[PDB]
Amino acid sequence: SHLHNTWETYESIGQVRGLKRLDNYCKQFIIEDQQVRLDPYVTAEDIEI
DNA sequence: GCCGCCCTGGAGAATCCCGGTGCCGAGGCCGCTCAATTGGTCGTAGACAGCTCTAGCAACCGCTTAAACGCACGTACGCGCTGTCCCCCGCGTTTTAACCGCCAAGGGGATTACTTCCTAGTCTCCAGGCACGTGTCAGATATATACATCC
Repeated sequence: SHLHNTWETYESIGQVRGLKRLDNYCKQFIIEDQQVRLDPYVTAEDIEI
């Protein structure tokens, strides 16, 4: 019900359904966020949008 | 004497069934309407008969000879088993475009009716192209006869 949202960890999850969604979120968000943070070819407009 | 708790009865509301009435799919009925029917006439397609000549057919012959058949051997290939690895399938997740519903105007094309004229059918006459047969002629082929030569 979006009120029982839990702050979890990979070892705290174990093996449940939807772990591929967690892997996809981790890969996309973390990899692309640190890519746009660490790239020197990033303007101020891109980082603020 | 006063106050709180457990047991049981009749009235108010929800649901199933039936009857009256309105709406969707299909069939009977009516009206147009054009194509099938009927009746008559005539030309000709085809049936029938007749004669001639050639191919086929049943059953036999005889001869030749090459193909078919039988047999032995051998070995190459079909097939079965095993390994392996790789690639396709199943599944979960994310994207994306098919699908449906919308403009906005305009052209293409299917009908209905009408006009016109060019071109193809039809008829008559004629002539030349096609089919068949034959005389003749030049190229190809085989041998007759004369000259140089080896033993």
